[PDB]
Amino acid sequence: MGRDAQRMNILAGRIIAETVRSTLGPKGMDKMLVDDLGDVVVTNDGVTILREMSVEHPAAKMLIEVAKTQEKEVGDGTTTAVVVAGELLRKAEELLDQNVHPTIVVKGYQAAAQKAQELLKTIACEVGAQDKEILTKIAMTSITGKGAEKAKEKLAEIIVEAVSAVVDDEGKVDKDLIKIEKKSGASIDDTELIKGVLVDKERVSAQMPKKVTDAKIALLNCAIEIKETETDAEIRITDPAKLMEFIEQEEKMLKDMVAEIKASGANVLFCQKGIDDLAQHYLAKEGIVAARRVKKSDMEKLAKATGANVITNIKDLSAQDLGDAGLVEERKISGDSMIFVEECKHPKAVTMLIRGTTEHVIEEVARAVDDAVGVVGCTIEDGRIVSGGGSTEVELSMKLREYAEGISGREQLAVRAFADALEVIPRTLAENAGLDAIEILVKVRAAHASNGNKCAGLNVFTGAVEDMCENGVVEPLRVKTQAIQSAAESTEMLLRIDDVIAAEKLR
Amino acid sequence: MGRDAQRMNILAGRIIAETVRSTLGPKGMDKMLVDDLGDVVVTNDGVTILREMSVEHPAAKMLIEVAKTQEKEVGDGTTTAVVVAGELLRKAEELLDQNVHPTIVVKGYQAAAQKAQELLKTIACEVGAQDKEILTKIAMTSITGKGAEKAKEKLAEIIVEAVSAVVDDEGKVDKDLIKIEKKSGASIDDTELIKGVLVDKERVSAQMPKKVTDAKIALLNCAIEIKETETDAEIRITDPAKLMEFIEQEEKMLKDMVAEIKASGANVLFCQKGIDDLAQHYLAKEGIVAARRVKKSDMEKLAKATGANVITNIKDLSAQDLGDAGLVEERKISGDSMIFVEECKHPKAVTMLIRGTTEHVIEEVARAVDDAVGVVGCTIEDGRIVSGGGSTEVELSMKLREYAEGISGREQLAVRAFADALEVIPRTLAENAGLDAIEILVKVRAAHASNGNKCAGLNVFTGAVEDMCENGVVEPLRVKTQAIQSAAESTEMLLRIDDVIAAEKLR
Ligand SMILES: Nc1ncnc2c1ncn2[C@@H]1O[C@H](COP(=O)(O)OP(=O)(O)OP(=O)(O)O)[C@@H](O)[C@H]1O
Ligand SMILES: Nc1ncnc2c1ncn2[C@@H]1O[C@H](COP(=O)(O)OP(=O)(O)OP(=O)(O)O)[C@@H](O)[C@H]1O
Repeated sequence: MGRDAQRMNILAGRIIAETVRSTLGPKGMDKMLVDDLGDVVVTNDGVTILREMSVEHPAAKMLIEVAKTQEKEVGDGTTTAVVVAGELLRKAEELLDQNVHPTIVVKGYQAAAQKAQELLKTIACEVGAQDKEILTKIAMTSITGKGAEKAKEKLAEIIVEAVSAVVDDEGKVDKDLIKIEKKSGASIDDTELIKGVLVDKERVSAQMPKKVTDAKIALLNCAIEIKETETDAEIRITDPAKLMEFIEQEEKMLKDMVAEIKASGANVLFCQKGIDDLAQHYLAKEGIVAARRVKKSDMEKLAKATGANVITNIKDLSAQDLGDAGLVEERKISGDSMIFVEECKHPKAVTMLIRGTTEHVIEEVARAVDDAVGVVGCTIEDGRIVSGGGSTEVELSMKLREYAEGISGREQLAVRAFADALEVIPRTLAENAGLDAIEILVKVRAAHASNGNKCAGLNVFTGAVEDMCENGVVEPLRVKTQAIQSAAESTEMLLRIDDVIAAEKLR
Repeated sequence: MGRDAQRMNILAGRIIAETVRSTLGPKGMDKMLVDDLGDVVVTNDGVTILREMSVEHPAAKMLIEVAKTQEKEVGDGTTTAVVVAGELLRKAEELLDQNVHPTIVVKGYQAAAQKAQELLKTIACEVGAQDKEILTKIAMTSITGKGAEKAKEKLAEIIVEAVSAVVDDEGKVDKDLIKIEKKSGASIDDTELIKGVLVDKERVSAQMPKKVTDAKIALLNCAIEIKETETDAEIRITDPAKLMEFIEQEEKMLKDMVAEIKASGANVLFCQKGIDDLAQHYLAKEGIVAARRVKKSDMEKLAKATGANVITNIKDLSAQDLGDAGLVEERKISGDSMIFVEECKHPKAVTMLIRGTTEHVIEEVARAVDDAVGVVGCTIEDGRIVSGGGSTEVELSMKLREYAEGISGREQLAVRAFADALEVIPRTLAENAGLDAIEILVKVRAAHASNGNKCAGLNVFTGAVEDMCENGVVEPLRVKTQAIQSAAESTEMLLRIDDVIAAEKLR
């Protein structure tokens, strides 16, 4: 009973752990996912694989739940954490044949995790905020498995210039709002960096100007038209010449309503609903930008950038509830028509537009930008950049072997197993090639046996061995520490189960 | 085809390799062997196990043939060699999963064997011929799995005093003739060391003396009686009074024949055949020892000890074909009657008699004496006594790990595997106990990580760890080097087979 239900839980986890094994290197194979209706999709990363997966077995759920909590942190060390956890489980499964029972292995892993975390903090350097040439290599190496055939130089010079705006001034809080729009076009790969406001909404009546200098943005909500809500106090009619007079008065009231806004100092009208065609001419004889259908996601970016308040009615508008803009234009680019408002006041956030050919290419960039800025915000606030490319694990493996010699007991085999399991990263990064096999792992192991030589690792774009800091791979340390912590926490939630029962009571 | 016939040859060898695994330690279990007729025997060693074994499979024959050639050398490193070979095969079977094919492993083993042989010659000391207290510990530790409940002190003081006779004078050639007789008795365990000649033959006529001082041994073969062979030249008869006269003359000729031997200087008569009862009185009136039925194995020890020649006839005896003795006696000890001739001339060989209770105890000593002198003759001629008890393998394992770091390539995994396979001796010597398990191997591994500390090993008569040279375990180095050579030669005769065919032609 103790050994029957224990091996099944490990066998059920090793199947889902080795699924994202091939999707780890920069030049690895993709995954084809089909559905019952007939939706064939292609996924190259490992985050989407863990979501759309048959979680019918209880063992194939806790690991995914743990990985989802770690992916929402930095979003980079998700697949490697699952690979390390699977390697640890496979290494610990063989150690159960000596009849020692799972207990000392957990203590050994807990003792080795602290040593690894202490050693990782001593193999890094100090990166200040006055650098610039160092902050671009991390952005260049962040886009490898997504699509290096078009994103390797153009997408590495516009992210650093866009993020470095409020992070260098305040190195603590830099929570921005970055929105990526999924739209196609006709070009190969075009990247636009809008330094203003982007509105994704067209019109139907092209009878309004689209070039106003130093215009002012005025945010107006509802309660503007004649009928939009309801009225509890009902009215009555007496003479037929009174209703027509009231209608004419309510129609002419719009003239003075627009004149008041013009005299207050505003030339841009942003309404939540739609603007009637009869209210356009009144906005054309005065030079006021007419717009309609403003999404809340696009409207919330106007109060913190231009500087204006909202009006719940129509008679609550004065002079302090106005903003300031630069140039509002409506160009037809990439098929659809979008509104560009340039020169605001406080350039906090930024907008990035990607134009490709079909429809699956732009989406491929949608999962690449969010994973490219996340490695930047954790760089200025920290600065403990280590040597990426599978060099930290090999360096820690040479130290754990000599550190485990100072202790005596059955806990040394656990530390040795944890140290040997760290060599799975170079084996997976070299399996995608053909001229690597196993000689690369032997050559990179005896190279770090001297005094120095630490930045050397492995690159799949050459074949030989060289330094990683001189090429352009500078993976941070947080993405490794969080991955190691997740792997050490997930490997203990399965060995401490042993038996499994069932019940008919909810919760 | 290449991987189908290869795994079967290893699986057929691993079954016969792990059979003598339990029969290695001093306090291990025995083996019960049955036959078709119904012969149930008990064997504690591993040499007899390899002989009486079903060799119906071709893989289970070459290893036995190789072990038989090594057992005839010193007769001590036979079971351990098979254990090391099986461990090497089991370790190399797992390495074939990476698809490297057997080739570099053989080169790695050949490179590691030379390094091990060079390191073994540097961890020994110098033992001269003037020692005495050191030469008894090797004889005491040679009898452990045979029967330490009666052989641990009495059998450790009579072997050194018997071997040290012609070895200290000539330290090169010491080929002697040691014969062990299998006879029972009534005592618990008695050991007699005869410093002369022992004859295992009784009589039927107890009418001859058995106490003659400074007697002389005269070796006489056949051609003594009246009729023993044949005659081609036939004779005839003429008068009846002639045949009786010839018979009387031939009968009286024996009187002068014995008188001539008495005048020549001889009192002991050793004949190959039997002596008639009528020829006894003629040997009683002169004081001559009468004996009959002398085996060739007991007769060949008279020409090199007493110093006498043989006579093919009867008239070829003069005075130079005589020997010299001391005291010839015929005592009835342990049931049977044996002849003891003490005080010879050149005490070259020696005779050892073991008296037990039943019939299987004495035989248990028969397989213990030959394995106790063989470790002595190789001690004076060599003198490279190392620390026994499973301490040389652990010492070489710590050196091979650091020696394999100086090379690069796929040959390092073979050296590492060969080094890790050497740790099977302490695991087998500690498996027979209960309070050992695996902690002993971990404790004896980190103890040799300092500068000195080399004589420490493992003893099954205490439980803790201490030095082996101070207890009484001094296993020589030749029994280890020959075992390592046999294990390295036997592991290459199976991996170089791959495919196997058949034919109908003899040879
Ligand atoms: N040129 C390179 N040389 C060495 N290693 C590289 C190189 N490019 C990328 N890598 C490695 O690839 C890894 C990233 O792989 P990829 O972006 O394909 O998926 P991932 O981001 O690991 O997926 P997840 O975020 O789900 O873990 C990094 O950890 C990095 O070490
Ligand atoms: N007190 C002891 N402490 C440690 N090791 C011991 C002790 N006594 C014996 N041994 C080990 O036991 C081994 C001998 O075992 P045993 O005599 O039972 O069979 P064997 O002679 O090895 O059989 P074979 O001659 O077929 O190999 C020696 O190699 C020695 O190292």
